[PDB]
Amino acid sequence: RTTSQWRELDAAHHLHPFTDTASLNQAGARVMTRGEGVYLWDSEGNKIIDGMAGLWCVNVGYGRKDFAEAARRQMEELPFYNTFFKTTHPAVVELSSLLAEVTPAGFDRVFYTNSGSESVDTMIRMVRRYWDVQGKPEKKTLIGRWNGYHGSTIGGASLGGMKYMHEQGDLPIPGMAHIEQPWWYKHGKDMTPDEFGVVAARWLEEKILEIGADKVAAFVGEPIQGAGGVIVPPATYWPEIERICRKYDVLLVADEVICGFGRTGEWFGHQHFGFQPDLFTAAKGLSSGYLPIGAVFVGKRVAEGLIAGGDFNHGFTYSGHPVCAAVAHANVAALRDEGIVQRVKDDIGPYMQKRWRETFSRFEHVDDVRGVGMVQAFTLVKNKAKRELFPDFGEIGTLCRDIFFRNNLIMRACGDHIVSAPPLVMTRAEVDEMLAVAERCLEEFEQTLKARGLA
Amino acid sequence: RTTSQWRELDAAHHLHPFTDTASLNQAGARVMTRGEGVYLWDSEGNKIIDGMAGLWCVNVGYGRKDFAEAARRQMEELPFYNTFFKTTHPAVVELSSLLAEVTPAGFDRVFYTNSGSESVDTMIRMVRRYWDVQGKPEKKTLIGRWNGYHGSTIGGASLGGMKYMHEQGDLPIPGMAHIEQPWWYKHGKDMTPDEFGVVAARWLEEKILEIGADKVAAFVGEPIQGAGGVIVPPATYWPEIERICRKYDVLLVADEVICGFGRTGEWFGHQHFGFQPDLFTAAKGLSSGYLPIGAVFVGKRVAEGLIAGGDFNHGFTYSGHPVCAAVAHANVAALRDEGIVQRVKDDIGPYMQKRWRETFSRFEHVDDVRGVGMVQAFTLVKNKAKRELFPDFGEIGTLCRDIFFRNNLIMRACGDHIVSAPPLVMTRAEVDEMLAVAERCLEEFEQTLKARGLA
Ligand SMILES: Cc1ncc(COP(=O)(O)O)c(/C=C/C(=O)C(=O)O)c1O
Ligand SMILES: Cc1ncc(COP(=O)(O)O)c(/C=C/C(=O)C(=O)O)c1O
Ligand code: NA
Ligand code: NA
Ligand code: NA
Ligand code: NA
Ligand code: NA
Ligand code: NA
Ligand code: NA
Ligand code: NA
Ligand code: NA
Ligand code: NA
Ligand code: NA
Ligand code: NA
Ligand code: NA
Ligand code: NA
Ligand code: NA
Ligand code: NA
Ligand code: NA
Ligand code: NA
Ligand code: NA
Ligand code: NA
Ligand code: NA
Ligand code: NA
Ligand code: NA
Ligand code: NA
Ligand code: NA
Ligand code: NA
Ligand code: NA
Ligand code: NA
Ligand code: NA
Ligand code: NA
Ligand code: NA
Ligand code: NA
Ligand code: NA
Ligand code: NA
Ligand code: NA
Ligand code: NA
Ligand code: NA
Ligand code: NA
Ligand code: NA
Repeated sequence: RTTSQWRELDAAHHLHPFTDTASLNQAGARVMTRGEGVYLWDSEGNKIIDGMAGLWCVNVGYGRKDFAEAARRQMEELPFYNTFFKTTHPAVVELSSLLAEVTPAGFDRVFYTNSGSESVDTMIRMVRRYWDVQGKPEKKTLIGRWNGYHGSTIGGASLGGMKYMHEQGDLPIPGMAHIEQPWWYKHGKDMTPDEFGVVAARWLEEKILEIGADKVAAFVGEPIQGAGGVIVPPATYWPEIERICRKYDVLLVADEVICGFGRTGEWFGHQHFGFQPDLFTAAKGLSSGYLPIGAVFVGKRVAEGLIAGGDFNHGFTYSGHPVCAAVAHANVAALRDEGIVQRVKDDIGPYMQKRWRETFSRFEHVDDVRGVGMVQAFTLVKNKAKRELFPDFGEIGTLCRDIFFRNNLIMRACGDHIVSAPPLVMTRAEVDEMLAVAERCLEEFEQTLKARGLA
Repeated sequence: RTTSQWRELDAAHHLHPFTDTASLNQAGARVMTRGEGVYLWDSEGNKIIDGMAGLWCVNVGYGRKDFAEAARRQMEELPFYNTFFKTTHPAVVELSSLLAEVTPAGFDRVFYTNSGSESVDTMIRMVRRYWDVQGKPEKKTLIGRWNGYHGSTIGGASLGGMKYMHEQGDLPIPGMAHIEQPWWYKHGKDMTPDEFGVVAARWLEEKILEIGADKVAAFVGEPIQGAGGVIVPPATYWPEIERICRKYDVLLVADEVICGFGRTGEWFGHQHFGFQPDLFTAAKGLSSGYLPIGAVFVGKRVAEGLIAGGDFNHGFTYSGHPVCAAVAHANVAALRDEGIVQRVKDDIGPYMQKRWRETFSRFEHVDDVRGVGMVQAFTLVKNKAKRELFPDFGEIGTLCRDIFFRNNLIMRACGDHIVSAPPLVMTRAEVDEMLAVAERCLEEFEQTLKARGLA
């Protein structure tokens, strides 16, 4: 099939996630055909640096023939059996055992899903069920954040803080609340980041006291806000959030769907920020996106509460899917046994973070250069000295993203935030190759800015 | 690993869907290891007739080496790329094109998910977005049915009518309503099924007038209620439901997650019952459960409304997953090209339905023997002449299910309904083998009933 033919069929038959379908069907979809390591090829033969690892998820990179063999072997033996009929199967038991080896102490039990969105919905029902079992049926509100992202289920979209999502489906659903995000560049006023971290965390205490602690089930947050634009909270933030949750007997939930499976150099983002959640949600890196699988990692407190409650009337046909479980097992064993996570912490993470800051700090219209391990970002700004953002936040980001894409580099615009999360296996040479393209793209971005009198 | 070892690890580490974890961890999980055609083997070497095709989904049966090859080939070439970044990939374009060939007229466009539950959430947001685009932001309530099942997302569980699910998570969410199910055995009084069908459909008109048509977005139903116990509505029901929806400007949605991909002998259950939905939800048979994938099939009217609305701020990381798409393609091509769906309509379906009625009609405590194509059921009853059900509806079904399972036959109890949905490829010999075991099991069931003084 030609590029033209694939585009014709895509436009005629396919509705995409988070897309202006009318626009895409006219402009034509870019057809990605092949992946190897950190690179993609499109139908026009372009070699592309995937600085987003598929969608924050292809943590071991493309081309794992060993994962394809594990999928083939399991699909030939038992492609599917359900976990509903007082039944199990070896692939799901083996994965559950391996996950207990790599997760923090106290995380013995896992509930399986297909997606991060299903994991968040599962976590919401688990949190509410937990408090019902404790004899507190009033304790049902989950608190999230504006510009937080917790997936695209009605439940996940509700707990997320994307107004563009809320306005499609009449969200949020009841028993959801939101506090402002710990975005120092915009909300920091004359505070230091560390001062601001305590203030941004105390917005949770304010919201708890407004609602009433007796009605608040949980606080949920991404250790680093992903889709919101790699919002890295100050070092003082998570310890204050945790103090507040424990003071008011509110459960603390990490959304690890991006930060999980080595993205920060720790196995999990909550380990990097030094907080101890009761539950955490996972997908993406769990299987390096090779097959759909998500999980809720359930701490001892909530697991004992759920087990005390008899039936949990929840789950998905494909929960624990043997083939997805077999591939996730291969993926997690690789992340440990090949030293991929340890390499992010001790080697490629510090290299990426140093080189990221070296590359982007000098630009007139770049600020808040940031990152941890193998997640990094910056913001395109009208004026650094004034911390002044561009109007129509997102228009300038789209301009920059389109320049990257034209130059066969994938980095994502989140409003006017530019973000990167490449495969964890990226080499030092590949980091420098990626930053060389990004640097030339920013030089062109700045030229165009001044040319249009936008600078 | 031994049976004992698998059970120890499962109990220590795995939380199952729709399970009493405390009970399962004591009793021990049955470990399914291998599948071939209509049979499973457990860790103790028992050969099992899978009369439920995994979970209503393994439509082409176990052992498709060609599906494992398609998965391996795609996973080696491009295991994952996202459909979010104005991007596509061959596997998703090819599947989208093939689906348009096999789906009813007007269904050109498909939105992908991982699960039936995600497909239902997608459909809810699509229906609400549609009415917003039409300038009717009041038009947001979806009506389902008591004992309807639409998955295990917060959205799907809300639209579903399982009270045991509603009581876990504070459901239903707003803009959800429910009417009684068209269950003639319980609600039929001295009406004929056809008389009852019109009355049960008019419950929808009554509910619409109670709420106000201006507030009602859609009516959603499974053509045949699956998890509710294969509730087969009268022939008069769906045409009346459709008349009522069109009269009041309400969208009509088929949940095809079980009935889809040949289960009734039609490609889709709505075709068998003769109604024209605006959207339908799918999973299970879409890939014969070989990998997780679901879809919303969007009719011309709702697709034009969504496309008119610019951005649809919805979707999942693994929407359109290349490897799942490659396997679904192989599955759908097999269902068509190997004549599997046609064979249900013209050959094995009528054989199953005749043999099912021949086998179960004679039993003193069996009634409402029913089915079409390769979905069939009956109800365990205290007294046929009185249409008297057993008290604690579900206790007697569990007794019967446990006898089946002990005799290496998988049939599911839905309350006191016994249901079957085996692989569509089941032979006449395999139908007779399955019914011979079920028959001997019902003889034992009746003995035990009387022994316990429950009869
Ligand atoms: C923190 C967090 N929590 C949950 C989800 C939902 O997982 P999926 O339902 O498997 O998509 C995501 C995913 C975000 C994107 O889809 C994206 O990358 O734009 C996430 O980052
Ligand atoms: C009509 C209908 N609509 C939606 C779903 C949800 O799909 P998944 O999210 O893929 O589980 C189901 C599934 C039912 C079962 O899980 C079961 O068979 O017990 C369904 O039958
Ligand atoms: Na290569
Ligand atoms: Na630890
Ligand atoms: Na710990
Ligand atoms: Na509303
Ligand atoms: Na400041
Ligand atoms: Na997103
Ligand atoms: Na640390
Ligand atoms: Na650290
Ligand atoms: Na390696
Ligand atoms: Na170290
Ligand atoms: Na540089
Ligand atoms: Na603005
Ligand atoms: Na045994
Ligand atoms: Na290859
Ligand atoms: Na076609
Ligand atoms: Na059709
Ligand atoms: Na047709
Ligand atoms: Na149509
Ligand atoms: Na019910
Ligand atoms: Na409302
Ligand atoms: Na509402
Ligand atoms: Na009833
Ligand atoms: Na009578
Ligand atoms: Na009414
Ligand atoms: Na169910
Ligand atoms: Na009439
Ligand atoms: Na009208
Ligand atoms: Na082919
Ligand atoms: Na074909
Ligand atoms: Na074939
Ligand atoms: Na054909
Ligand atoms: Na065949
Ligand atoms: Na026929
Ligand atoms: Na009677
Ligand atoms: Na029992
Ligand atoms: Na029993
Ligand atoms: Na056979
Ligand atoms: Na037998
Ligand atoms: Na009798």
